[PDB]
This record gives sequence, C-alpha cells and structure tokens, in this order.
Amino acid sequence: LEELDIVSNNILILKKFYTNDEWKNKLDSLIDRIIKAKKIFIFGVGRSGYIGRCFAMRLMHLGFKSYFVGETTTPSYEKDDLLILISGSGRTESVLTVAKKAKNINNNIIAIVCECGNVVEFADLTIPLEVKKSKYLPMGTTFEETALIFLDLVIAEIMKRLNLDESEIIKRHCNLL
Repeated sequence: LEELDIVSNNILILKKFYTNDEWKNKLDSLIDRIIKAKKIFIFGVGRSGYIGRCFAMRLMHLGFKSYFVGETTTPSYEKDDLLILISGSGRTESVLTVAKKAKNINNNIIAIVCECGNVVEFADLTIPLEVKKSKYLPMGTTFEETALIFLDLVIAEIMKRLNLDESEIIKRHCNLL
C-alpha cells in the first residue's frame, strides 16, 4: 500500500503550520486577510478549481461574502477585496490572466501552489504545499488532496478564533436541493 503511505505522509507536512513560526505566519496572514477583506474571490482550473469551490462554499457558510470567479452572480473585484488562487504548477494561463487583472486593482493576491511557477510573481503571499508525487498518483493529485485538507483546516481555525459553531453553517447552507 505505497499510495496510502504517500497520502498519509503528505498530510503530516501540514503540521508545520502549527509548530514552525515561518509557516504559522503564512496561516495567520491568510486568516487576517480573509477577516479584513470586503469580498473574497477564489479561482482555479480543473481539479484545483473544484477544491477551490469547496473552500468558497465553506467561507460563505461562515458569513463571509465569498465568490468563485467564473460563476453566474460573481461581481467586480474592488480595491478592498481578496483573491485566492489555487494552482499545482502555478503556470496555468487562465490563472495568470485572472492574476494580471486583479494586480491592476490591488496587491491582495494569495497563491496556494505546489511548484513556485509564474503566478507567484503576482502574489503578495505564497503558500507552497510541497507534496510527494507518485507514478499512480500523477499530475497535481496529491496537491489537490492536501490543499482540500489545508483549506478545511483554515476553516477550522477561523471558527475557533471567531467562536463560531455548526449552527452558523446550517443557517446559511443551501436548503433547496
């Protein structure tokens, strides 16, 4: 069970955000920017985008004005807003297009990447999730898994700091489907 061992050890890399000062600062900065922002925008392509949507939905559940770029009712990016980009290689052209346009409005851009590609040049804060890849866990597979877990841990930390319960989520959760 080589693949399960790789995934298990990849999740352990997230311990740095609680024990090491340089990584704790990245987590603290991400949370501080989320609380101070007027509106929060999330973007990613493919599987990185689906993981991005999971986080966007959860931020909305907590009461933030959260949006995913590309969707129906997503408005204009303004000066007091925040953009969070999720990309494996950090080289995806569609992610760079969104980064360039946001850069003309403000500097509040965060990049969650595996490899430090071109997108980091446009980011104010870069959060690298350097995970182990495998033959049977190709492309950004392990990054997408670890990024989802990291983003759920950010939600966990936001709930702790603002004293939010599960009741806040039920109140704002979709009830039509």
